[PDB]
Amino acid sequence: SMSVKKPKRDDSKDLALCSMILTEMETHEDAWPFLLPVNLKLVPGYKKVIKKPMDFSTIREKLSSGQYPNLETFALDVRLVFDNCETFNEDDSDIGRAGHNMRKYFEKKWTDTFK
Repeated sequence: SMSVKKPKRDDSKDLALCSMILTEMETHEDAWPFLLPVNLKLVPGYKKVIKKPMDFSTIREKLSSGQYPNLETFALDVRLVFDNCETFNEDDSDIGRAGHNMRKYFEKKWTDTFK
């Protein structure tokens, strides 16, 4: 509360460490469904159904331009990529499986880096 603060966690490396995680996600072999925004002209149903589209290139641009206030807003966009994927894709599809694999990969890096 006012004039009463928990000890200051060092957040000065967060930006660099989120960039590294994002590099590792970008270079994973199962990243291909997620690298670029879904083409809303060419994929019937996507625009109406997926209310907040997100992809790795969009996260990379947000990251690079100071649009994440803190590391949690960064994790929320990564998870949005996978949540969208589960919303639109059957679990038993190449893209559905890609999404589950990438989410697992992400969540391990996230825990090992920050928890």
